Amino acid sequence: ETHINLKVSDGSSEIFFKIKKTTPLRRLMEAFAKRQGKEMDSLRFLYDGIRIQADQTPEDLDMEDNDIIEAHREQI
Repeated sequence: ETHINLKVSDGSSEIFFKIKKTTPLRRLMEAFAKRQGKEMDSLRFLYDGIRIQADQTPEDLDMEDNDIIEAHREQI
């Protein structure tokens, strides 16, 4: 899609790296799951507090250029 940087934020899981693709939804999908996913104890995908994202839209990534989302915890 586009060459931009990605930044996954979470409780204690915070990783920042550059990627050759804006698509965050797909990015964080692994990225975040690459840092926190290790514990697979967090399955809360949101941006603020309404299961939202930054550029989770394939129509936004094509435009905007900034992959960043939050991965909260959700496993009782």
